[PDB]
Amino acid sequence: FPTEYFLNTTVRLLEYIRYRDSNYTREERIENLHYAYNKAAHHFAQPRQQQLLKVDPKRLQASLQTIVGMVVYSWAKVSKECMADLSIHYTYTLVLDDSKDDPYPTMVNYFDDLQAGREQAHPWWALVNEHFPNVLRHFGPFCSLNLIRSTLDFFEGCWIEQYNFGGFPGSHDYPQFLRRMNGLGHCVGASLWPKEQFNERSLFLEITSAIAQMENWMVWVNDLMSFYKEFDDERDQISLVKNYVVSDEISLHEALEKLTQDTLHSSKQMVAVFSDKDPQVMDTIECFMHGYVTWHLCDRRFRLSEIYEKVKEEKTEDAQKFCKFYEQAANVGAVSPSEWAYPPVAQLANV
Amino acid sequence: ENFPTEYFLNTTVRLLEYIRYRDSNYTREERIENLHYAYNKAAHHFAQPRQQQLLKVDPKRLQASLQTIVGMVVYSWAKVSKECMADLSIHYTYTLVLDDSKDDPYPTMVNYFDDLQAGREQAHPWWALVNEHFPNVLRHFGPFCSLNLIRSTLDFFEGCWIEQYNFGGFPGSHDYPQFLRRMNGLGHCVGASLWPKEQFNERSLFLEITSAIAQMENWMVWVNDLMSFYKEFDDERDQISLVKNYVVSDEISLHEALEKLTQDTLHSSKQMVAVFSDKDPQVMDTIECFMHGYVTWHLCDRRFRLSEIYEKVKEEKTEDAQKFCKFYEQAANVGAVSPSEWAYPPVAQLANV
Ligand SMILES: [Mg+2]
Ligand SMILES: [Mg+2]
Ligand SMILES: [Mg+2]
Repeated sequence: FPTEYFLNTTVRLLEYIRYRDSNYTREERIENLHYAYNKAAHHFAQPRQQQLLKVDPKRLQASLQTIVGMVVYSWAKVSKECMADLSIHYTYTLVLDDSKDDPYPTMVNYFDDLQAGREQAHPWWALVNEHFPNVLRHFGPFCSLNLIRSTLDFFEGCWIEQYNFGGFPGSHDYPQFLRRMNGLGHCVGASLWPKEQFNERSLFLEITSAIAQMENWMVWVNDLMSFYKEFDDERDQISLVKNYVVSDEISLHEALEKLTQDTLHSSKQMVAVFSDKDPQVMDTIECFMHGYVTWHLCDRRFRLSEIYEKVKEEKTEDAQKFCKFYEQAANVGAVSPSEWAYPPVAQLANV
Repeated sequence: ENFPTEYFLNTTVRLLEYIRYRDSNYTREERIENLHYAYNKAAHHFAQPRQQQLLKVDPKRLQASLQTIVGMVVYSWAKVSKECMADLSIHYTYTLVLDDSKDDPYPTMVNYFDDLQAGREQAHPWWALVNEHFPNVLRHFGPFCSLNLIRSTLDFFEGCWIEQYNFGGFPGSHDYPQFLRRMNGLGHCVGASLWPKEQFNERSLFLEITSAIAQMENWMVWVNDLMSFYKEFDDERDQISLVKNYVVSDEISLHEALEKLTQDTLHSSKQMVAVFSDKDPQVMDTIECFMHGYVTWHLCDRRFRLSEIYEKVKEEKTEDAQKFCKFYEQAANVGAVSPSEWAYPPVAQLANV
């Protein structure tokens, strides 16, 4: 693991975007986390959900807490109900995100069943499409369409990843093709605009623009931040950075530099474009960018604490800047699970 | 002002050389037979009373649209069956025709998902016709390729929605142009529709197919953009093409925008050849026939007006000009067919009957 370069790149990003999280007071944070967790926990504990969603209890629990954090930390302006419903949707996607399964058999009659209104054969689709209305009720038709497309894309992306194919050497378009596919970019981007707070028709151009630009910023930031948890992980391996290596036949070092440059430029344009636009829009965008980073630095899923410990000592400016940022984020989002994530889904299921 | 004829010619010849544009075993008689078969089934389809009443399109525009699409399909999907060419011609005609609607989708999309999940007919009449006909297209493909057609068509619908706003992007919104082009490009629909299950094993060639979709998406939309650059140059009605959006969103000159497209198009062409040259022969054949047929369609369909360029430089002693004309003659030689030879009777005649 290029620890030395991981610190280099991460520091460049955090410093360039001027990472800082003022999204909530600690009381507000805990309050939202618990609300979202509580509703989702009861949802996933239902027998039907327990029966069709094939996932290890411990894994479901960890996935739910990771997503509640992501939603609460990054969608700081939407209502508690919206955070909760979104948390359920993104927990379904995270579960699929780490899974190993062959969709082929259950996708043979996908369209015909869809058109006829018959329950989907793939259990994931059966649960996701049944729950979807609870998510879409928060948005106008345009944003809703984006959520639907992006989730369908994501499903295809996880399907492709099952083949552990990083692209044919020379297939330069493959890496980003897959990343957009599995990125859930338009879903995340469009889910930032609840109709309760934003009028889809009045802000059509800014929202469309935000979806287009946020898609890349969002995915790339995760490619960089999650570069650590991914790397020695089997389910991953097939990633933008590693596919850049195989497909464009370049060095991991160059791949990371490529990713970092794109990310910095994406950040740059986010500012240029939205700085002088509707204040409410800029506010939501800012809350997302900052909270999104706080989430990557704190959440267990990305285990960046491991890199903190190993680097906490050595003083190389680059290593010190990382720990500073890591500490700053921890001071805001390092909330203990016992303060909000209870009771466990399992306990509610066996009730 | 003034169309960059030189640069255009150079890029075009380069494009055709990179893709190895050359004669094939696909004859004029075969084309005519396929053209008429696809046109005949599609014409009868669109002439049905239900189609006639729900699809709001001027009859002459529909006639012209169907003819251009049938040509595009018959020429580019050279390896698929007559039925497949016919069914894809209907689908791509539905997509082309949606660009004629200026009606805000908002009202008909408010209950999109609930109706979809419940199996109730969609409120937007276009979805009603398209989703009803889709099985005829999908029956030709496996589940993976099918999913791709479904997604791409859904994206296309959103793409048409966004375009009603005549928005080329905010200055500084560098990621907007390609975001929109991919939305309205039908890249994955095209890419995945090149592999009927009757001719290819989706699972066995998953890697080849997935890679083709990824690479063909960009090659196809960019070649359409490049070849359409001439007809769109002074079209004051067409305001939001990829190139014009590059100008607005990236704040660069039309020339630079054109350069960007050229570089992407040429590079894409090279990598297509490089990647698939050594793979399965049938796969490479389908891919090569698409590229050549797609180019032949652009050179032969008058909507692109490329004849005006050929006519303007057919007597120059320049290398590029000469190479262009030879390619053009190659194209016309096998692709220049009179509509009277296959596109009959008109859809309207079949409709009033
Ligand atoms: Mg993933
Ligand atoms: Mg993942
Ligand atoms: Mg990742």
